[PDB]
Amino acid sequence: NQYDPSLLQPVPRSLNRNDLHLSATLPFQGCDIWTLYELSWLNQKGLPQVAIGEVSIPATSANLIESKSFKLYLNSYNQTRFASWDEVQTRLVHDLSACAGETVTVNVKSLNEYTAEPIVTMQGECIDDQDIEIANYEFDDALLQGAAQGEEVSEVLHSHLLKSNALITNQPDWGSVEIAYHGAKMNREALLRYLVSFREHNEFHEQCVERIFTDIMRYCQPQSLTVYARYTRRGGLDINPFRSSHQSAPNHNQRMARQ
Amino acid sequence: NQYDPSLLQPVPRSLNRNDLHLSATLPFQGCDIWTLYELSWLNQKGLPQVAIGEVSIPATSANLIESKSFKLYLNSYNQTRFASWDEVQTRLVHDLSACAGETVTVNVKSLNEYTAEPIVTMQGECIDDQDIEIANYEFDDALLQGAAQGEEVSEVLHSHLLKSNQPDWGSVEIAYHGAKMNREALLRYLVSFREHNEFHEQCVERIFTDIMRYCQPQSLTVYARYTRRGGLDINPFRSSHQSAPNHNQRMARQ
Ligand SMILES: Nc1nc2[nH]cnc2c(=O)[nH]1
Repeated sequence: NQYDPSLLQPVPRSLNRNDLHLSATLPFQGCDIWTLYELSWLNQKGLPQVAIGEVSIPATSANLIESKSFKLYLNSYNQTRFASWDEVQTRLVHDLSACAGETVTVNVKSLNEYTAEPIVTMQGECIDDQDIEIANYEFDDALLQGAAQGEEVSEVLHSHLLKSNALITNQPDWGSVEIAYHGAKMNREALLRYLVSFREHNEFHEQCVERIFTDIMRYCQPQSLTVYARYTRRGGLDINPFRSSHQSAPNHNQRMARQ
Repeated sequence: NQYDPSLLQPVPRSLNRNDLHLSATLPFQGCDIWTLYELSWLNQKGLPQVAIGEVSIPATSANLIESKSFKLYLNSYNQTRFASWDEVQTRLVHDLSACAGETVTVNVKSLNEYTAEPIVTMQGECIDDQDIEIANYEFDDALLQGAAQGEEVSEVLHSHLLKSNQPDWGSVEIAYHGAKMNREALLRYLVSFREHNEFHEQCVERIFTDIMRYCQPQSLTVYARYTRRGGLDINPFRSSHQSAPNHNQRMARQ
C-alpha cells in the first residue's frame, strides 16, 4: 500500500564472481544502468505524477538489486504522496544506495524529456547475419577457444541474439550486446556461437555480462575490452550492465528498438 | 515448449460490453493495435531471429485476445524453427485471426526498421497539470455529470495518468466536437480508474460510452496507449467516425 523500502532485496555480486574465479580485485570496472519506465507516485495534493527513472549502480557495489523486488518497491510509491519530485529523487537515491551498498545515481525525468528522442542501434559491425547451423543450445565457453588469432585490431562488434532464462520460471530475457576491444582480431562465427549458447543458461543480466567479459578475457586475451548489454525490460524495469577494462560508464544511454 | 496455438485465449467482447448497456449496433468503430517487442524464433538452421511485430485487431471481432495468453503463445515461437520470415508472419495472421474471429493484420519488422524512429507524445493539450486535490480514487462515472457545458468546440485533450489495477499504465487521447469539457471533471474521472479492474480495451470502451452519455459530443475518439506487460502492449482506439490512428509510434513509457 504505502512506500516501503523493506521490499528491496539485495543479491551479493560475490555469488557469481566466485563462480567466475574472480578475486576481490576485479578485472573490470563499470556499472549497471537501469531504466524505470513506470515510476509513479502522488504529489502533495494526491494527483498522480509519472516519470522515467534512470539509475546507475556501480559495479563495485557489494550487491545488485533483485529486479522483482525493485519493481515491488517502486509500486509502493504509487499511492504515496511525496512533497516534490526532488523528494522522490532523494528517497530513491537513499534506498537504492543502502540496498546496493554504494552510492547510486538517480535521475527522475519527466516524460516530455523523451519527446522526439530517436531509437538507436548499437555501434560497429552486427555479427548476426551468418549462414551457420546451430546443433545444440547448451552453454559452452570453449566455443571461444582459439577465437582470437587474427591481426591486432581495434573494433566494435554487436549482436541482438542474446537470450538467457530467468533463474526460476525459465521465462526468457532478451538482450543486445556490444563488444569493443583492442587485441587479436576475433573470429565472428565463434563469438556468435558463444553468445547463442547462452539461450538456455540461467543467470542474472549482470552475471551474464561479467561472464562474457571474463570468458573473452581468458580465451581471447584482448589488451582492452568493453562489454555493454542492453536488455528488454521485465516488470517495467530494464538493466543494461556495462563492464570495461578501462571505462567506468558508457558515453551514451539511449534505448534500443526492443527496449 | 515449442509452437502451440492452443495457448491463445479468446475473450468474447460481449462479456464486458454487456455491462456498458450498448445499443444493438455498436456506437463506435476502431481497433486494438498491439506491439510485440519480443518476437523471436529460430531459422531453418537453428539460428535465432528477432523482430518486432505490429498487430491490428478490428474492434468488431467477436473476441479479444487475453494478453498473458498472447505472450505465452509468442514465447512458443522462441525455440521453434521456421523456414522463413514470411512463414512466421503468415502463421501469426492465421492464428490470431482464428482467435479473434475476424481477420487481423500483422507486420513483422526487422529491428533495423526502428533505427531513428521517434518516441512521440499525444495530440492536443495535456490536462494533467492541474492544481486540484484528489484523495478518493474510487471509480465514479458520475464525475462526468454536467461536465460538458462549454460552447461548441473541437479539441483534443490527453492525460498520462491512466492506471488500472499488479498495476497497468497508460496515456489516453480524447478528440471531440461538442460542448467544451470541464478538464477538472475529466481528469478526476480518468484518475478514478486507478483502483478498479477491467481489460485495457474495456477501459477505453467505458471512457467512450461514458463521455458519449454524459457529454453528448457530435463526434468522439478515445485512444489509449498502454505500457507493455510481458513484452507486448495494447493500444485500443475507439471512435464515432475514425477507423484507426495514423501510426503506431511508441510513447515515452512504452
Ligand atoms: N538484478 C537482477 N534481478 C533479477 N531478477 C531476475 N532476473 C534478474 C536479473 O537479471 N538481474
